[PDB]
Amino acid sequence: GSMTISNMEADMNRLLKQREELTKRREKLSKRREKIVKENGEGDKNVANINEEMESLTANIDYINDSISDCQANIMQMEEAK
Amino acid sequence: GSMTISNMEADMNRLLKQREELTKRREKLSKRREKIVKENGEGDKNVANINEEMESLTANIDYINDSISDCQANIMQMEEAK
Repeated sequence: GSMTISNMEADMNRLLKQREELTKRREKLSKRREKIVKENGEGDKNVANINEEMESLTANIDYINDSISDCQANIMQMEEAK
Repeated sequence: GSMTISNMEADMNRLLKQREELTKRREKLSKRREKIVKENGEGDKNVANINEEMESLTANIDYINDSISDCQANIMQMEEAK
């Protein structure tokens, strides 16, 4: 009938409105994610730098300690009983 | 006689100073790095939730797109030639 198709066309249209709301929100949520992600992207960058600086300190710290252990050792030999 | 012994002692103290400058510097960085781990961490929790949401919207979009399609069959058949 005339109301048959008219009702279906309106049902399809009332769906089409849901589809576009649903799809629309997802896109927003996708950019909200993009933000939180990219922001973390700089986070990882800063940490990669720090971890490199620490790796060096660990090298020199070990070296200084090796030097302290040789110093203290030599002091001992000179000071120890003989 | 302690001129050389006292010297090595003096040297040792300065190695301790150097050892003090490094460890505290390796600590400050270790702290900074941990702050970032927390920042990125919280964000990656938001993302996890965004995903769970986008996961449910997709199935909703899938449902509507199917609904729209099925309601196109009805109209496409209730408007065609028989």
